[PDB]
Amino acid sequence: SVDKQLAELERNANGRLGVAMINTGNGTKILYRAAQRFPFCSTFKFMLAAAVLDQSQSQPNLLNKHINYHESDLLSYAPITRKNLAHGMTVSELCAATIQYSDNTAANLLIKELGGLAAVNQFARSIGDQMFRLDRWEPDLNTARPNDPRDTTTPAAMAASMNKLVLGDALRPAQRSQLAVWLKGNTTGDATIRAGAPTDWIVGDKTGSGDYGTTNDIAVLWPTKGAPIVLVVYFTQREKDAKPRRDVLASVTKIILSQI
Ligand SMILES: *C(=O)[C@@H]([C@@H]1N=C(C(=O)O)[C@@H](S[C@@H]2CN[C@H](C(=O)N(C)C)C2)[C@@H]1C)[C@@H](C)O
Repeated sequence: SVDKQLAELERNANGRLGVAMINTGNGTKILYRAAQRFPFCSTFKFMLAAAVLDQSQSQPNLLNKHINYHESDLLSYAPITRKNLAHGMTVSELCAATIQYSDNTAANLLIKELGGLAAVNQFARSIGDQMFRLDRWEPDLNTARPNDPRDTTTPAAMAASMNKLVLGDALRPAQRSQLAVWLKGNTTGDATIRAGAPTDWIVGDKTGSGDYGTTNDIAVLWPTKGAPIVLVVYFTQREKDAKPRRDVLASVTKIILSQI
């Protein structure tokens, strides 16, 4: 029983947890509050990177476009764009730094490139994600305030989106392969989904955190045995200044993967 382990974990943690798992092997799913909205935090950047890859399908030079951004574009959390300030970065490098370091300048630059917040939402709509809603730019989208639907999705919608994009036919093969490569090279995810997964598996993920101790992580897991698995874990807590609970996500992963 996942449900009772999950509820116990959630009650002990004093948060709300949302979980969707899809096993693309047999098509089983494990759902917990899967249809409830949660602040997506940096997990949006997954959907952002996918949208950029979608436009690159029309525009063969898009990923190679060199972006000479300036000092003014730099945000508080931007280690990789800060690193490359002098020389600029390609759109492709911007997507990698957004996914793998969650760089906020790289994200905001890619939204500009797509032509605004609404372009990401319209992309989400094009793939059948009806729950995804991006309302603000980085980093204002991480306030994660109680009962604020801004900058939110559902675990189920996000899992279905990751499924279609990484493991499905929503993108052309070069694009979707690039999307999985970016994810596999994520550097921020060691303590969350990765830490609860068998040490011989490969995990591609995008993390997220914000106020109210919001702690999120979305992943494709490549097992040693069968087909890939999509896991989306969202978690949020009572108080604004809650510390993130990366251990809760690793625990969920332990709980979920045991079942399969
Ligand atoms: C989005 O989630 C944020 C950027 N992506 C992050 C991530 O995936 O780790 C963050 S948070 C990082 C870990 N916790 C610290 C923190 O600032 N929070 C607890 C809020 C640093 C990275 C800044 C960003 C847009 O909020």
